[PDB]
Amino acid sequence: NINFANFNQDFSCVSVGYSNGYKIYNCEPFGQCYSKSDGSIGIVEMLFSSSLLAIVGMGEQHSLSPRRLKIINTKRQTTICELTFPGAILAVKLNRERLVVLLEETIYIYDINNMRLLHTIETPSNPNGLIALSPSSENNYLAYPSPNGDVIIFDAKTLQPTSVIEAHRTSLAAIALSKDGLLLATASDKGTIIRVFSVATGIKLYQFRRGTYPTKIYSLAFSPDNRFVIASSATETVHIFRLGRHFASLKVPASKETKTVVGVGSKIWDDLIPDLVNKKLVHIMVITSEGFFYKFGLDPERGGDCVLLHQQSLF
Repeated sequence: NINFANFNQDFSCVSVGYSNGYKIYNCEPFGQCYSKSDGSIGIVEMLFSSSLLAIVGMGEQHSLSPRRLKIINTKRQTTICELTFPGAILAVKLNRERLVVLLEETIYIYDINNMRLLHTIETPSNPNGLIALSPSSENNYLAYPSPNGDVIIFDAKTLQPTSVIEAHRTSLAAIALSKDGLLLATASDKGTIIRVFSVATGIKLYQFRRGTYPTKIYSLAFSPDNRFVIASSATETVHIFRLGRHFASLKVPASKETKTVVGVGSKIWDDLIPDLVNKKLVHIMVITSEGFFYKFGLDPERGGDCVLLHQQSLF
């Protein structure tokens, strides 16, 4: 049984948490590149393509717990550190300088090279575990909700609040940061409107109408060049909004209300698609809660309905 899946910071790998261990997958080309038998893994987060993994257990076990974080080395097959907490760990986020741990009403920031607690934030209840951490060390921003749908921008370098963005009038359902930390994508629990902000200034740059009827937005993601922001919801249609809407879309081949996380590759590929043609395509990958891995090809020039390139699975 599959418990957890997520991309790494540059969307070149996928870390998966199972009831009997955890695995690492490459995306291009897709294939298992690491596996480890263990207890039920509830969370397993990567640090790009390094051998550093952040691991939290699902359910109380002997050496695993939903209240405990283990930092390990896959190469040396060693545990580097272990942290305990007074509550369930909702989310763990990482960059090459900071490690962030999310609990329902508290946020813990660590210097990732010595694992020393740097700052602690008392927050309003964050049950959905919404948080985002910039993969950029040059602009190390931290984003979390603070109920309406306000977003606090916290400098993870200087350990200081920066700005307060009034994203939505209602509670946030989804949040994302660009690879450079410069852009912020948000979505409320209404899910009709997708907003894009500039972190440093607080200016709402774009605003895309997802649809007319409300829905649950699961996942927002930027392309690495910040050309596109994509969104997946309960309707299983994934929108691709061009930053410069209706540019493109695709249909996740799954039943309604199937939870997904989306991600965009960093390279453009010369794929051979149908009597045959080659097309320079942006790869958009979709992970479903049932463990399916769908790779769609996005034409970054004409857009339109993205073609399915490959179906892969985990468990």
